[PDB]
Amino acid sequence: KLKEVEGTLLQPATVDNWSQIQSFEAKPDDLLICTYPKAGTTWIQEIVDMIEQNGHPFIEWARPPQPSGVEKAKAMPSPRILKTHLSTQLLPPSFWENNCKFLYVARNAKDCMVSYYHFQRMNHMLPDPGTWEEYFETFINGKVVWGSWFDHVKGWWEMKDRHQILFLFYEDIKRDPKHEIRKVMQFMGKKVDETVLDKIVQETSFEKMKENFMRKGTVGDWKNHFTVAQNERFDEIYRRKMEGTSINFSMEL
Ligand SMILES: Nc1ncnc2c1ncn2[C@@H]1O[C@H](COP(=O)(O)O)[C@@H](OP(=O)(O)O)[C@H]1O
Repeated sequence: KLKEVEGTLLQPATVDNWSQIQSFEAKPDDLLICTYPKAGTTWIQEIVDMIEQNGHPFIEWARPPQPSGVEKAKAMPSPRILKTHLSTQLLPPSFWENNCKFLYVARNAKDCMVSYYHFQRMNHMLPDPGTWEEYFETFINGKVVWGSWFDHVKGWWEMKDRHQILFLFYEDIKRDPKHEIRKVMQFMGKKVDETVLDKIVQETSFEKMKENFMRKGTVGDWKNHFTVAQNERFDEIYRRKMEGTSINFSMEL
């Protein structure tokens, strides 16, 4: 079972808590970590946490009678670090009004499709994704929890021009983690200590975090999944959906 808000699939308890979620009061010093599912939430959260420490309430989460994500957030001392998978359309509007910091991480659509497929298989709280061939179409149509990859990324990319958004790419972090993590430290108003930065880079590698779903943690696993026929179909749909947007992704390391 899943419920919907404005046609976007969401966990039922989330939808039941929608009026509380939407009336959430943001604060100007909030830092909101925003990702489409599988674009790098676990990774970026670990990076932010290490930077804070140095060397988070899920706003839409609910599970009565336990405290909801917004109840937990309401009680958190500032500066609050929070997270969401909500699109710009569904985000509580107080975050826009308070000129909050947003840390957005994007990841290529093909690797997101693969990661989400395996996640739906291993996670009982997410629907059975069907065969790979079925899921391919499902994901392109956005019929997954938190909605379309395309709508998510386009919306957040558009907003970066008007709001305080540090817009990062998963593949850039994989390629040069020190370069990207330095940007997060600066965004968070931290004095960059090269020695602390170096520790964060080494401690947040896939290998370190995996030992302590962390599946493969690379770029380009999509090439192992997509047939050539699937790839040609995908590239055509992608061209149509992404037409006119200035965003570009890396597809391999
Ligand atoms: N330290 C790390 N470095 C690189 N990728 C990581 C990572 N920790 C988690 N990931 C990857 O990020 C994806 C999970 O994203 P989210 O946290 O948004 O659900 C998974 O991708 P794969 O399924 O491609 O391995 C996961 O393996």
